[PDB]
Amino acid sequence: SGFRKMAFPSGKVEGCMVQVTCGTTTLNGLWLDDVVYCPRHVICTSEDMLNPNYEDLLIRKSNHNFLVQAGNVQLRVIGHSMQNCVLKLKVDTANPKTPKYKFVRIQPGQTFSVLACYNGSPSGVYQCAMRPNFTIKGSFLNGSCGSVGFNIDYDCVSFCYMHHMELPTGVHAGTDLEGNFYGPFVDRQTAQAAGTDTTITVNVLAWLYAAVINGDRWFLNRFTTTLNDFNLVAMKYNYEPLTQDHVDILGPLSAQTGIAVLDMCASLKELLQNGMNGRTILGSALLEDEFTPFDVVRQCS
Amino acid sequence: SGFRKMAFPSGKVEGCMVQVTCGTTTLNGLWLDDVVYCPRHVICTSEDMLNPNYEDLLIRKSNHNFLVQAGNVQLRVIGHSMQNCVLKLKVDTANPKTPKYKFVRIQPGQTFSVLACYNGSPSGVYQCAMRPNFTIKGSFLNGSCGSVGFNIDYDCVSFCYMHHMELPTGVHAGTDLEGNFYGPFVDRQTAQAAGTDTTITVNVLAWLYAAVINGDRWFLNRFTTTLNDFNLVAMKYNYEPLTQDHVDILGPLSAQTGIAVLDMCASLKELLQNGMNGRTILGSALLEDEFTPFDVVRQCS
Ligand SMILES: CC(C)(C)c1ccc(N(C(=O)C2C=NC(=O)NC2=O)[C@H](C(=O)NC2CCCCC2)c2cccnc2)cc1
Ligand SMILES: CC(C)(C)c1ccc(N(C(=O)C2C=NC(=O)NC2=O)[C@H](C(=O)NC2CCCCC2)c2cccnc2)cc1
Ligand SMILES: CC(C)(C)c1ccc(N(C(=O)C2C=NC(=O)NC2=O)[C@H](C(=O)NC2CCCCC2)c2cccnc2)cc1
Ligand SMILES: CC(C)(C)c1ccc(N(C(=O)C2C=NC(=O)NC2=O)[C@H](C(=O)NC2CCCCC2)c2cccnc2)cc1
Ligand code: NA
Ligand code: NA
Repeated sequence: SGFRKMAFPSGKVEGCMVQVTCGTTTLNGLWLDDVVYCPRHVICTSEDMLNPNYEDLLIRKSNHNFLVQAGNVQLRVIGHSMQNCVLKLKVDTANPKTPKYKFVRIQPGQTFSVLACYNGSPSGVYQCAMRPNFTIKGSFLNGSCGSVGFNIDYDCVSFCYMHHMELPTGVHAGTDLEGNFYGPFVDRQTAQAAGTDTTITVNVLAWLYAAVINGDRWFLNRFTTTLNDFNLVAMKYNYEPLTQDHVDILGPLSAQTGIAVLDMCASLKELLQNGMNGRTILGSALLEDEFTPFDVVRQCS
Repeated sequence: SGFRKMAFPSGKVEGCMVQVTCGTTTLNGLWLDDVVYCPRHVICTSEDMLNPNYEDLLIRKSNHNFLVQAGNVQLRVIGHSMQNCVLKLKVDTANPKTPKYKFVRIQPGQTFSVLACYNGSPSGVYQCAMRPNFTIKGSFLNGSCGSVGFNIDYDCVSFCYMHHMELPTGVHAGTDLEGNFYGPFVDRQTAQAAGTDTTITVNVLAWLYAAVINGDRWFLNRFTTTLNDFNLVAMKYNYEPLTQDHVDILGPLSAQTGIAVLDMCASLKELLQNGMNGRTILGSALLEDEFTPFDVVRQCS
């Protein structure tokens, strides 16, 4: 047993990470087949970044303007185009380490693994949820742009995130691999802020089931509630509404524990009102909301 | 910014993980060069669990009693020997993916990345610390034995842990890669229990410095403390003694933040007396002790 926040093994993705240099800017790119994907702001000087015309900046650019390096091997750029906020560099070499993959856009509340990278070199890996406000609470520094987020389902790597910027609250925003931002953000140096976040209700419940399955049971009670009443509780505490779909998705855990979702909701109601006040569940004094039901099942059975 | 329990990219280790089968028992082994390392308890039966005589059980084995798969490739065992609690199977194929590597025995408080594996197939990656009571708080199901923990500093993978068993309290015990258990544990089914655990004080201070580095100062105070007075107080909260070695180790973080180590110790004293009063530090409502001073500099730079 035990329950830990746990990333997918990153090896299939490490073999895809390259360094992309345009001018004085170096960041990371994703090398799949014979194309390298990276954030389009790689072409931007500091003054360009305040109000960039990417159409016209890229038009002033050429193939030789981009340096791509995989390990200590330079890949030659034979073409370049822009899709939304993502730059696509055609190289003269198909990545022989290209995994079975697809580009996927993840839903708020769902999790993925982040491979943090610097100068094309993988540095660390951790799990993130797509927050309801479309940010992720990552760990990224100078040079991490181009780092990617992914899931793995039977040797298929599903890429869902590319890192573009840090927000003033220290949370992070990026795009899917087709260059569409998650959230109302732009790849420009301008005043931007995360919206007030909310807590992913179904994930907190999934995590309470994980705590029960692992012997943590003190918060259980004989009481059950209704969706209508709880969701009124959820509003007061900036919790997402719980739908019938959410209750269904937790079906497995409710069966495994004999605690119905509305009965677990009654437990959740009680914790929201009183507060942790220092006491712990699964070694946390917060209600953790970045574990999905799948994440729990994949780990507690 | 951001601060996260961050694992090392697992790719270099995934290419070394194999499946070892003996009798009806299957677990994981570590394939480096022409040797596969695995827990020696792969050779016990249901009647050998309480007081196995490992030397006697091993002498009755032929090389072909051992089945080793790498992916779907069979490796042929051409030799075997036992070193402490680890079995070393020689195979006719040196692993072509063997990284630069080395075996290290770690001390309590040190962290490492765990690649959880089942049936030779890597499953997830997460961070652990060696607790002062020589267990680790992992996430392991049956079939995870032989999963390894490691650090990666400049392409050299240092292996420091191989998983052997779950203890009654849900925590985990294993050996270094020379087969010597961490702690007083034995690879027998006999009644064993972890000693009472304590908090890794040097790590909590490192993490407090990490919080300052990411711009949080609310928990500092105008007080200082002697090393001895801090220890007298901290051990009333089941914290490990802080030694001069620890103080020396925090020197670089002390310098980077401009907060003397004993001033930080005064802040920790107060946090233990007060709690968080509804605030958080780097996302947590408790005092986190599984980031080392080295991990902090790694992640914050
Ligand atoms: C395709 C070419 C021939 C261009 C190539 C192949 C391998 C490397 N890689 C080396 O390490 C080298 C091997 N031989 C050399 O001569 N130079 C190198 O750089 C990296 C590597 O395989 N990482 C593994 C990936 C699986 C998990 C563990 C780490 C690498 C691979 C892809 C992107 N980035 C880095 C570089 C280039
Ligand atoms: C606002 C200034 C100009 C100070 C800035 C610029 C770039 C960075 N970023 C870097 O990577 C750096 C590159 N060169 C440097 O010298 N310093 C850096 O920090 C990333 C990032 O926010 N980019 C966006 C891209 C869209 C427009 C706004 C910036 C970043 C940093 C930390 C964590 N995640 C991502 C940080 C700050
Ligand atoms: C050396 C031999 C020839 C014995 C070999 C080579 C490759 C495989 N591996 C396959 O996946 C296969 C490829 N071709 C096949 O025909 N059969 C396979 O199983 C796994 C693999 O490469 N993992 C990578 C490792 C770096 C991170 C990303 C994933 C693998 C490698 C080592 C241990 N265990 C599994 C199996 C065996
Ligand atoms: C004897 C009992 C029944 C108590 C037992 C046997 C094996 C396991 N272990 C398995 O992996 C299983 C294999 N076959 C099964 O049927 N159930 C299992 O749990 C691992 C483990 O503790 N081994 C030690 C090795 C030295 C001797 C004592 C056990 C394990 C399990 C969970 C997490 N980490 C490691 C757990 C318990
Ligand atoms: Na690379
Ligand atoms: Na394998």
